[PDB]
Amino acid sequence: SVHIGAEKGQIADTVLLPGDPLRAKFIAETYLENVECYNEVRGMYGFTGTYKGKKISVQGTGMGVPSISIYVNELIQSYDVQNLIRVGSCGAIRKDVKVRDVILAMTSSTDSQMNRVAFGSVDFAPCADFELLKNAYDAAKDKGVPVTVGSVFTADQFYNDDSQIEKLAKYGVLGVEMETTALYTLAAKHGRKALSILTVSDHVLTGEETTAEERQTTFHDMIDVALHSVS
Amino acid sequence: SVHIGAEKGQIADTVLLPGDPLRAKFIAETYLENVECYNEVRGMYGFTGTYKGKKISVQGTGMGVPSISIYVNELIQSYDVQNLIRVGSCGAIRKDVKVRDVILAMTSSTDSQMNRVAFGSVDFAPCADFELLKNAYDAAKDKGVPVTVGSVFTADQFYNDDSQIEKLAKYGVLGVEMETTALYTLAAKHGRKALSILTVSDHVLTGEETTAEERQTTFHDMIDVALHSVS
Amino acid sequence: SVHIGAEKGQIADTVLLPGDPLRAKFIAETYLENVECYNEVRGMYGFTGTYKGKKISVQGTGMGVPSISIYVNELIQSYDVQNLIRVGSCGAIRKDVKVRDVILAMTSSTDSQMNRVAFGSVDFAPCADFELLKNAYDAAKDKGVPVTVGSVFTADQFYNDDSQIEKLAKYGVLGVEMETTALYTLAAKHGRKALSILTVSDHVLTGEETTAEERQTTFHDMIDVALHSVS
Amino acid sequence: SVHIGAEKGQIADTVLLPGDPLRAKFIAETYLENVECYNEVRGMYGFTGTYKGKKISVQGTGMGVPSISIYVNELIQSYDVQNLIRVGSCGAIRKDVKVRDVILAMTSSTDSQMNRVAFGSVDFAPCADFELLKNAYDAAKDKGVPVTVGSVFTADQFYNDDSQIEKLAKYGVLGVEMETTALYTLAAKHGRKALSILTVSDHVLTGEETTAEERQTTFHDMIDVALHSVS
Amino acid sequence: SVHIGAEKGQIADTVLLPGDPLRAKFIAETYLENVECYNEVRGMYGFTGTYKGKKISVQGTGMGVPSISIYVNELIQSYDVQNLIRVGSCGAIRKDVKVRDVILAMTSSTDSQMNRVAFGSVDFAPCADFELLKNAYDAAKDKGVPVTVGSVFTADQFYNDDSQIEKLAKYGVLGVEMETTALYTLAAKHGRKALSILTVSDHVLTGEETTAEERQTTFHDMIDVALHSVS
Amino acid sequence: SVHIGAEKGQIADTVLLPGDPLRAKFIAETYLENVECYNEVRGMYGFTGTYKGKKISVQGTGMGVPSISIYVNELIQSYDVQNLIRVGSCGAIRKDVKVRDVILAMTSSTDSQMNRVAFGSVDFAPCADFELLKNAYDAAKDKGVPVTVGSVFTADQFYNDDSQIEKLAKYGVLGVEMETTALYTLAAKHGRKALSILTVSDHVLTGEETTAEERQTTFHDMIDVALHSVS
Ligand SMILES: Nc1nc2c(ncn2COC(CO)CO)c(=O)[nH]1
Ligand SMILES: Nc1nc2c(ncn2COC(CO)CO)c(=O)[nH]1
Ligand SMILES: Nc1nc2c(ncn2COC(CO)CO)c(=O)[nH]1
Ligand SMILES: Nc1nc2c(ncn2COC(CO)CO)c(=O)[nH]1
Ligand SMILES: Nc1nc2c(ncn2COC(CO)CO)c(=O)[nH]1
Ligand SMILES: Nc1nc2c(ncn2COC(CO)CO)c(=O)[nH]1
Ligand SMILES: [Cl-]
Ligand SMILES: [Cl-]
Ligand SMILES: [Cl-]
Ligand SMILES: [Cl-]
Ligand SMILES: [Cl-]
Ligand SMILES: [Cl-]
Ligand SMILES: [Cl-]
Ligand SMILES: [Cl-]
Ligand SMILES: [Cl-]
Ligand SMILES: [Cl-]
Ligand SMILES: [Cl-]
Ligand SMILES: [Cl-]
Ligand SMILES: [Cl-]
Ligand SMILES: [Cl-]
Ligand SMILES: [Cl-]
Ligand SMILES: [Cl-]
Ligand SMILES: [Cl-]
Ligand SMILES: [Cl-]
Ligand SMILES: [Cl-]
Ligand SMILES: [Cl-]
Ligand SMILES: [Cl-]
Ligand SMILES: [Cl-]
Ligand SMILES: [Cl-]
Ligand SMILES: [Cl-]
Ligand SMILES: [Cl-]
Ligand SMILES: [Cl-]
Ligand SMILES: [Cl-]
Ligand SMILES: [Cl-]
Ligand SMILES: [Cl-]
Ligand SMILES: [Cl-]
Repeated sequence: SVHIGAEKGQIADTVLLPGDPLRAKFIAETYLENVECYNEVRGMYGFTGTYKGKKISVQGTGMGVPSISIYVNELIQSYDVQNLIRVGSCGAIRKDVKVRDVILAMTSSTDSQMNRVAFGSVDFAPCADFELLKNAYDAAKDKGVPVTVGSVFTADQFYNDDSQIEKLAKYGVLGVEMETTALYTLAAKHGRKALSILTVSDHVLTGEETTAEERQTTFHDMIDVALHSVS
Repeated sequence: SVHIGAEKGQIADTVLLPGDPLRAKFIAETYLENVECYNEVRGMYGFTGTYKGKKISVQGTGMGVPSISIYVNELIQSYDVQNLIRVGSCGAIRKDVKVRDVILAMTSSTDSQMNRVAFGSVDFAPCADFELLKNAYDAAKDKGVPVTVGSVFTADQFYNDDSQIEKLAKYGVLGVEMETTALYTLAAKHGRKALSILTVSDHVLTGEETTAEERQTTFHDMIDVALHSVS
Repeated sequence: SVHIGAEKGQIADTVLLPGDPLRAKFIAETYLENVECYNEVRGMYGFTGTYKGKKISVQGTGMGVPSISIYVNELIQSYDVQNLIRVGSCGAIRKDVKVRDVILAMTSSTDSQMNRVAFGSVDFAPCADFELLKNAYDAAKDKGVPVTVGSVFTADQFYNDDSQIEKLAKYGVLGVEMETTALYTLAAKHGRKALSILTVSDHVLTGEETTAEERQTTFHDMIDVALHSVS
Repeated sequence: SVHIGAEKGQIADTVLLPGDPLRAKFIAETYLENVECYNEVRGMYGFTGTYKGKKISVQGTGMGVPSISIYVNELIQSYDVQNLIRVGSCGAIRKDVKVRDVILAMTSSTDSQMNRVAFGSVDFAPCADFELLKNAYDAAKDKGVPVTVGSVFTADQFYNDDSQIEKLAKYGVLGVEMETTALYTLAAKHGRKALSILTVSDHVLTGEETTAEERQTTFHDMIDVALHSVS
Repeated sequence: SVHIGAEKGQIADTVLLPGDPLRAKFIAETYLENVECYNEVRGMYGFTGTYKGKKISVQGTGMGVPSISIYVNELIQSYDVQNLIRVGSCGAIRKDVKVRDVILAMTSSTDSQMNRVAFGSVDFAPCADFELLKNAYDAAKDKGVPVTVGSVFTADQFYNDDSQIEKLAKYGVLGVEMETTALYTLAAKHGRKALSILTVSDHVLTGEETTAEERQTTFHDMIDVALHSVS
Repeated sequence: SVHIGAEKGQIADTVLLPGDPLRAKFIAETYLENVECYNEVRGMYGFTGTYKGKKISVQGTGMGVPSISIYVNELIQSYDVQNLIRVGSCGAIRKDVKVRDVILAMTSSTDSQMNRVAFGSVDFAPCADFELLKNAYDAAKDKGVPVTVGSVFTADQFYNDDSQIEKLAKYGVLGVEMETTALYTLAAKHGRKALSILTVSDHVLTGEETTAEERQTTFHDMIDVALHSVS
């Protein structure tokens, strides 16, 4: 494929999708055995290893709908990937979303035009694969990892002078990130299974930061949940 | 409220929401004990009775986003309703949606302008309450009722010369009805819990009808699932 | 047809279209002779009788563009209906619209997406049939019934947090209801004749109610005008 | 005003609005007595004279929504004009619109963004003043001038690669011109009375021309009707 | 062509495009030798003469996208015009745009729907012909005429209650006029070369007028630059 | 700043903006002296060195409007960057765009919603800084580097089922990339100077590739032009 330097069979059926390629490296090296790096193009690293004797890949996506769409399209079309699980963070937009909560996104709102380009007057609501989502939910509940299931907002502008997060929060949306709408829409368009699992980076509307320690803990929880979502 | 003739406390915390008021009557009389009719305004009947010693209401909504929005807004704002569960049907738009499947909607796409009126350039993705959805899913699985969890499309035009159901089906959408986007959006806007449980009326793209017998069976399954979704 | 249980010839060339099926019943029983009920599906009653020896039908439409569109499409396509006259109410949005005025709608604005779904960048302006409108106007003037001819707004949201009625009133729009755009657009698309005749339910921007007595009087005036609009 | 060189009281309460300033000249000189030219700015002539002892003005508008909007805004705001009557032509888009028919526009569709700029998600339907329209209709009927009352389309692009006139004709729209939406919207916004009276220039969808003789006749009919629309 | 009364070869390869036909007359008579008027239709004069022994035409366009689009389309399609140079004015929307600056428009924003009608979800950015623009820039610099190169806004509404000029100015837009988007888009669509050269009529956001003397000077500068932009 | 790990003064007044961080590294190491890497966050490298004794930075942007917007916003707001020059490639959409042409973008069209989010009904046309563009043009012409000045299209979807490149090419657009609209809009919004200089990656509509050798040559030409655009 144009943006991924891998060969046939180098990428697993299941791929974890962090935004940051240095986090892709950290995940593969920390969690997986027998790791190979299959992609270095643009420094957007992808790796394959095993977790409990099963092949798992981890591929950086970059930031924003256009970047993740490139990787997701190529993973699906050129490498026949079946399960695509974004592991990332989001800015919480509600007080009831606690700093330790792991978020499972059922769906996402967006200000991307990607779906209006396809559907015009239709509002297309992307949808997580329920099997993946339920497995992740079960894995969290089994261990006592706090988990919140709901919707997120996929933003094009990290710095948005016209942000509607205040109104989105009132409609129940949990947090803002920059990827889910693309992952969910493209996976479904191709009959593959997708899920986004997210930690909280901060509360955007209070400016209130999460601490390095909190972030480390939630990151590990997210990855543990991810490594129990297929099947 | 303007469209519902009920008094304080006449409507339960939990309301089932069929589109047809004659089905509301059928549900209450067939499934509930100690039934009172609290509303006859416009013949859009609403009833309250008990199921296993717990108060449950059943309120007809009429057809289409504008009609259900009236009832949902009044139930929430004037009667403090907490759980709102649509029980209806949809036209299946995929072969893999079988005539006997009970559909739990995680979200819905729409050609209604209701959310663009509020959000403009944002595509708002409505979201089912996961607690209700999971309870319904569990209730179906416990009994062996076939259940499919995914998205639906909320149409304004039952007869639509410009229908995009072919493309929607390719993106994984299961079926078409005329209510879910409104129920989900309005419940969330007011911090209440909503879920749509749907049977298949026909396969729209093959014209292939469901039989009266199939419809009777799936209807009963839907109601049984509904009467186990709260808690 | 899918939503109307009538047989061939049971519905007249001319159909009055109240939103409330209990008002359809009231109209037919109060004004017509030799009345039969041809439809009970969903309790959305339709009746046929005679007025001065001429067949006239009265069919409830439900509330909102999607509901009336179902009935109007089926009346036209399955029953070959020629003249379709909505008889209903609207919330007045101008002081100069008096509580006793009968409104004849020349056209309607809307926040429904129904016409953008068909036309995209075009603003489609629906148009009353001038022959029906002029007959109704003549009938009102002949008796001294106060009549105001102008435009209305067809709303999807009876409860609209983003209402533009203040600006609409400044542009001369008379009142808000939930049906006209659909009736006018669908009748014209099929080469049939349509008109909406409306009474005032209240002044929305002053909250000021109309009294039961005023409403009874204007209702009778509206029906009398309606029963003189064909020919 | 910026684009009209007239002084206080030089423009009458009633102004006829042809698109072509050379037609404004022709109308005033052919139909009115005691004519003065009050405007020569940009060669967009305006004239005032009397018809049966009553002051009448005739002001060229130029072609297209932006041009007519300039003149209409200045006539209303700077010269306190009360009645604004466009007299022009349109391309017929239906066979049933005959070459000799004088068209009275109840409303107009458009591809101009002028009303979406003001209203966003609302489709604003402009509305003729019914008093002017009815007077014009009466004047035509009194003399036996064939008259057709319905809607038109206000186009921004005389040469439009993306024209929807075929679909507009199916929805009953009579003909295409480039002014009415602006005249009707701006007059109503300012509480003034407007009407467009139109002849047929050709049948756009058959290319079939109207002859010079036909055009002369219909032009005179249009002006005669116009000079009987106020009161 | 429909709106231009000229014969084959009467219009030059290069046409200057003022909005006001009386300015077209003034330009041709003041600057060119051996002038013929080739068009008087609608009083929208067009002239051809020579400048330094080379044929040059000057054609009034009227005001607004729809009017200029008519002339530009006919000049290109019926008369094979190659170079189209608008010479007009604009209202400056920034303090840094000085009253004596001659503006060369690289591109223009708009509230016209003309390009959304063609492209839907795409924002089409019109583009000046760089060869013409560079020649004009060189001609200004050679003589010491102050010149500013940047973008303008093409407005449909000279009187716009919903104007966004304040925000446009913040994004760097220089001034507002009513033509450029159409000229640039239509010329490019047909493989011809276009440029808009503009003087400042006033500062719209300070109301501060330019004086008659300033306007005379800048007008002459604009025309001198124009008569050195081809080649 | 959130995504860039640099300290005060580590980034120059002038920054080159390749999409690929490994190309940022290649540019700085190949062309500049005394190079320091100031950013390794997300592996999106940024470097500062000197070219002919003047400080120059080179910062990877990632792919797509959302990614470049993050870097451009932080460079401007946190590091006070003055001149921002994207150096990248695009897919040519016209035969007349030759494989060796260096493209200077005057403006860009887009299917990103970023500007509709800010402006709604306005089509915002981004604009290159003419001073930078002219310097780059002069530098190319001085050496005989073939240069083409015109517009590009900024795409959100590298793989777009609904691509309009065929129509865009007919309107004169040169090529497709994924960044320019954001760079130009954000630089102008903040009063900074921007330019995109682009090579041809392939002809998208003929599939016809550029060779490795051609790409190496054009890359060097682009960088040489870039290192002569300020002043
Ligand atoms: N728009 C937004 N995105 C957030 C936020 N927090 C975490 N993310 C997700 O990370 C971004 C890159 O910084 C997308 O990959 C936030 O507050 N706002
Ligand atoms: N638009 C659509 N709606 C469907 C269909 N089947 C079942 N419903 C849901 O019932 C309607 C009323 O007939 C909404 O209340 C269908 O095929 N298409
Ligand atoms: N949106 C709106 N609709 C009105 C109003 N008054 C009368 N109607 C018309 O009745 C409704 C149902 O209540 C449509 O059938 C009003 O104030 N607002
Ligand atoms: N778009 C369009 N406009 C028409 C037509 N015929 C008559 N007009 C109205 O005249 C125009 C100028 O030529 C508007 O003033 C037609 O066929 N198409
Ligand atoms: N909308 C606008 N247009 C301006 C302005 N100044 C000069 N023009 C350009 O002239 C107009 C006609 O008056 C278009 O031909 C202004 O301030 N606003
Ligand atoms: N959409 C598109 N983008 C192109 C193309 N060629 C070069 N680019 C620019 O590179 C991309 C990443 O591959 C944006 O950074 C192309 O053909 N199509
Ligand atoms: Cl690689
Ligand atoms: Cl495996
Ligand atoms: Cl992330
Ligand atoms: Cl945002
Ligand atoms: Cl908000
Ligand atoms: Cl009641
Ligand atoms: Cl109870
Ligand atoms: Cl239903
Ligand atoms: Cl549909
Ligand atoms: Cl489709
Ligand atoms: Cl029946
Ligand atoms: Cl009869
Ligand atoms: Cl009603
Ligand atoms: Cl409203
Ligand atoms: Cl308002
Ligand atoms: Cl004058
Ligand atoms: Cl008088
Ligand atoms: Cl005309
Ligand atoms: Cl058209
Ligand atoms: Cl069409
Ligand atoms: Cl002529
Ligand atoms: Cl010559
Ligand atoms: Cl001008
Ligand atoms: Cl403006
Ligand atoms: Cl603004
Ligand atoms: Cl760093
Ligand atoms: Cl330096
Ligand atoms: Cl690139
Ligand atoms: Cl594309
Ligand atoms: Cl195309």
